[PDB]
Amino acid sequence: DFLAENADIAISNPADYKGKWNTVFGNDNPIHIEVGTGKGQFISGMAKQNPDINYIGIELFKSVIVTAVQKVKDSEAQNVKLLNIDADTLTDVFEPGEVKRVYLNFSDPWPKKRHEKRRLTYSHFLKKYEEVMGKGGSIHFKTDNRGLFEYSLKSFSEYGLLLTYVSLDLHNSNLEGNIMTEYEEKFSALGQPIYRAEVEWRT
Amino acid sequence: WDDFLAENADIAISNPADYKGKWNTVFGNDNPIHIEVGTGKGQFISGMAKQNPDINYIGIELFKSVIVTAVQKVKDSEAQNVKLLNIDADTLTDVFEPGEVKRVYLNFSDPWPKKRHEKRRLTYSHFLKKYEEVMGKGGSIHFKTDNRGLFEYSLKSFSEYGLLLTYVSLDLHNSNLEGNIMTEYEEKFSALGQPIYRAEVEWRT
Ligand SMILES: [K+]
Ligand SMILES: [K+]
Ligand SMILES: [K+]
Repeated sequence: DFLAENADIAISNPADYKGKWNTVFGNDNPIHIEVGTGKGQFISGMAKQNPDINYIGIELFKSVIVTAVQKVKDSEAQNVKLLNIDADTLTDVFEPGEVKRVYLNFSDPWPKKRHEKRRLTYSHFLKKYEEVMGKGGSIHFKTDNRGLFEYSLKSFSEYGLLLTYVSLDLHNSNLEGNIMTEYEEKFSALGQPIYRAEVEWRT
Repeated sequence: WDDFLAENADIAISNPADYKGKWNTVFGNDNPIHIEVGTGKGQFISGMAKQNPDINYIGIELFKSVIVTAVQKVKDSEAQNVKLLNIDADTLTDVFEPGEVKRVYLNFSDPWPKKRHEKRRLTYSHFLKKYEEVMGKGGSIHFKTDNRGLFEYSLKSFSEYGLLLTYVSLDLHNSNLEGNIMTEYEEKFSALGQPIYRAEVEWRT
């Protein structure tokens, strides 16, 4: 396997490092995660922009995480690890408070009511994010899907989160230094709007 | 004119403070009272009054020149469930008792883009408090705007205050919302391209 020869980037045993992720990276830098990494343009780009932040990207499909490891093998970035796990197993990999941020980019919308439970912004997953971040983290979410974003804002509110940032047209707003995904850098810059939100826990 | 409002004092209540806690006696019924801050020409409020006869409506508008037009719409379209007040949002606490108002409507409110004018926005914490002082914890705010900057600010301001977002549309004219009454200004956004944003926010009970 191609994943075995690059086992320094793609970790096959993440559960063994629960509470000890600072020993893997070798520093106490904040750990920011991404659920649904895909081909990895986002995670690799964020890695090069922020060398002093540790990134861990999770992806369900083996066939696509292969391209993500290649992008981290291209750019010398030593601050990115990739895991082939489900979002439900994040609590088996991280201790409460070990993660400082969760990134959700163009997550699967699942518009049908029966599949509300599958949306990465539904209460079940918001609970999993809390269980790995404690009360000191944040969720940075961006999508071009109107329905999912509308649902997400209501879901964040119902759960009791604080909306600290919201952009209803990201491209003609402040491009602080946001890295685009493969899908984002592919479709329109002056067409369909991209929505963005930053939510955190109240203290 | 000031002569027109004095002639039509049954619609344009000149002494609203006198009816504090007694607004049900003005309408002659115990139906819910819903208010609109910044009525303008009054198309929204007259349309809502026509659509919902079982709800009592009170529109407030500071600009005396434009409230005259709002009164004319109520005078012609004989609805008995609409009263209009020539006051500001700060005076709402002198006019209503806690729990007397069940809903606050905000339509295309002044954006006030500049940071130094944040406190003048109808969705700022001060006005949210004024709305709580007339609604208690059992009401809601129904807000519509085309201004991206104001909507974004409002969402964060509603969140900071601890309010619950129950409805949100980021393109109202292409949404499910049936029975949507449009303002004069809203009627041009149908096929211009630019989206109208809408939110319904309530208190946690
Ligand atoms: K994704
Ligand atoms: K909220
Ligand atoms: K208005």
